[PDB]
Amino acid sequence: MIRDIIRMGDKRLLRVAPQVTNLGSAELHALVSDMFETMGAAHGVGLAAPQIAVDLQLMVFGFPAVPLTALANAQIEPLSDEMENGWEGCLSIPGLRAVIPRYRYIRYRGFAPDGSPIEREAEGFHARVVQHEYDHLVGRLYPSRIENFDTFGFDDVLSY
Ligand SMILES: O=C(CSC(=O)[C@H](Cc1ccccc1)CC(F)(F)F)c1ccccc1
Ligand code: NI
Ligand code: NI
Ligand code: NI
Repeated sequence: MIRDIIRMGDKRLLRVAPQVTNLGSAELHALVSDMFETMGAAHGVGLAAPQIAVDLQLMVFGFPAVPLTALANAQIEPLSDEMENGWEGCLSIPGLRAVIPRYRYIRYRGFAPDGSPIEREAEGFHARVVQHEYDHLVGRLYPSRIENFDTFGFDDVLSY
């Protein structure tokens, strides 16, 4: 079941989400399946539960190949201070994109929907997706991270 994605301006994207506590359950499995379908229909590479107005620490991502992943109760830590600039957009901000700095190298930990633990090092684009989705879980959107406002604009127009 494809879910409506809420758009920037909705207060529900500004919340700090609570932890998932129904790992291995049918209800979580149905939510995650809905999230992959929703992401798929929207042509995304990530989707966070607050974007479909579900207040939980849950994201799905994947597609430089990023493994298809469902991640609950995510924790992230940089593995160096090295930042890298790259293009981001957001399903809740359709048509736009900007250049955003992120950590080039991270580790992320949490749980798969069946309750097994996940722990991975990631770099580049893989790492960026995860940081971007993690931001949704703490009520943060990418415009609050732009440094160079010349890069912010509509996808079909931008020539940076
Ligand atoms: O459609 C997008 C941009 S929209 C998107 O998928 C967001 C994830 C994202 C894309 C690119 C960089 C960082 C995060 C998801 C959000 F909005 F749910 F939180 C795309 C970008 C690069 C390659 C292929 C497709
Ligand atoms: Ni399509
Ligand atoms: Ni987003
Ligand atoms: Ni490497």
